[PDB]
Amino acid sequence: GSHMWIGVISLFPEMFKAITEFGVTGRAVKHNLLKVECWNPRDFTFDKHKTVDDRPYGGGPGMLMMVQPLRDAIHTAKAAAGEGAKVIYLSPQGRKLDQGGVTELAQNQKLILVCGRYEGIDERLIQTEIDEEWSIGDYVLTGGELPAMTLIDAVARFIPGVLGSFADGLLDCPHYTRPEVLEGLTVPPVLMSGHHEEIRKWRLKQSLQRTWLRRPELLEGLALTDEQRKLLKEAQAEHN
Amino acid sequence: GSHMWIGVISLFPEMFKAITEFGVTGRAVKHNLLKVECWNPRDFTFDKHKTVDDRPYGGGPGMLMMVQPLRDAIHTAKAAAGEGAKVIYLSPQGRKLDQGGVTELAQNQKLILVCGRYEGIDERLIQTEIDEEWSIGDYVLTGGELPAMTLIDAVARFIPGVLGSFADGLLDCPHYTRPEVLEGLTVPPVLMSGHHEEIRKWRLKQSLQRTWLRRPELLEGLALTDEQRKLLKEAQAEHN
Ligand SMILES: Nc1nonc1C(=O)N[C@H]1C[C@@H]1c1ccc(S(N)(=O)=O)cc1
Ligand SMILES: Nc1nonc1C(=O)N[C@H]1C[C@@H]1c1ccc(S(N)(=O)=O)cc1
Repeated sequence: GSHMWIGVISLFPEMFKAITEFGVTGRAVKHNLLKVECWNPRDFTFDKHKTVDDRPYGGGPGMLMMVQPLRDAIHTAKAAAGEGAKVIYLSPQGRKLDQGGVTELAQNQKLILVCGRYEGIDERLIQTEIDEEWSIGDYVLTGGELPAMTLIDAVARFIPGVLGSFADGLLDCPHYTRPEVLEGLTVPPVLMSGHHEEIRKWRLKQSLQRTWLRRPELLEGLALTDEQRKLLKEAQAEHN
Repeated sequence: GSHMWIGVISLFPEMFKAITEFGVTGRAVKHNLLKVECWNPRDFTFDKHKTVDDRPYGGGPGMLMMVQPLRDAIHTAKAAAGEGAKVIYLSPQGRKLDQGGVTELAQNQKLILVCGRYEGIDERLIQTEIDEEWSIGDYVLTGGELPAMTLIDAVARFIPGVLGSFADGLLDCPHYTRPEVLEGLTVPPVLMSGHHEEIRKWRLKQSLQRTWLRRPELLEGLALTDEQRKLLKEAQAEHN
């Protein structure tokens, strides 16, 4: 099929075993649908102690990524990638990732992901080496690895053959499995009823309600259908 | 010091080696500041094939987590945790994580994190076993593991002794390290000037500008100081 190549720059490549050896993503790798290839800046040093950090000009308490080893790793990856590979830097200054963002990134046959450690990377590397800066969320982590893994996992689902909802813009509906009663709680009868049309409508109505209650801002980005407006109005009225 | 305990429920506990064997978080574990303990629902099965998924009532193309193995793993973890441990389910329906959210979660000496696979878990388990539902972002992943790892990494930074900015509400300023020129790009002179006061003000002004340009909504949640209003107005005017 149409595979995907992901180059990764990281001081901790082994972290990426978490997505390449396990589950859906581990299957995608075994089936050559997804390929993840790592370069460690530490391999690109020349001093005895393999120094990969550097002090920031203007002072400040933290450290940055040494420019030369990082720059050399990026260039190597760009070369092994060949043409067309987009270079993504994960950081809290980047564009905020959401599923629309994932769909766009997914359209790239080749990606290179730069995972920063310490307090960041030199701003000049961002201008010259980085095409897009992205954030997986407004929280602060110890490094760009986990966001890179999150990105990889998210886009991998778009690769044909990888998988075996939410696209309506709404939160998911409540799901139920065995047993029929649990701690004296029972499955909603309509799910047993066998009526696929009653069931579809009930699930949709739940999603509308749950989105309304939990994430009302998600509802303003939406141009609801006749049916959805109906079912939401019913659910809003019944919350009284 | 004041350590942290994190119980984890996952079909893929080995994924968590990515945070427990590496970097800052790997150090926190080695120094008993952070403890991560995993229970696999697969260990709680009794059938020959260690079945951990189950069909959803009302039909639908996907699978859910079998209730019994998952429920038994949760209960075991709650018991090993003892009193006070809060139980977090990671999912796209949860409350949206941000750093404020991380600061709150961080105040818990004990956490238990439930990582869902397949298309989710039974809604009745959520009502009875789960205290808080959280999302790391509006994107869809193959499982709750990476969000759980993200959460762990984020809160770990609040544990005293773990670490060795952004709290002003603003994006970070541009950072620079060796060399002084790079691809014919030079370090802003003021960072060389040695004037800690000029430097502080220049960095602040950058953050104000970068927040304004990249994340203007972050600026509306802010009650700017006299100084910040000054420097922002200057930066807005100079964007002309
Ligand atoms: N969110 C994210 N999406 O992508 N990366 C994300 C992230 O958190 N990266 C962190 C490693 C970088 C970082 C930057 C600044 C500081 S600080 N304020 O201590 O100087 C600490 C850590
Ligand atoms: N974001 C997140 N924050 O925490 N978990 C997050 C997440 O993405 N979890 C996914 C495993 C669960 C999931 C749910 C529904 C479907 S679906 N729409 O294919 O039925 C697929 C996957």
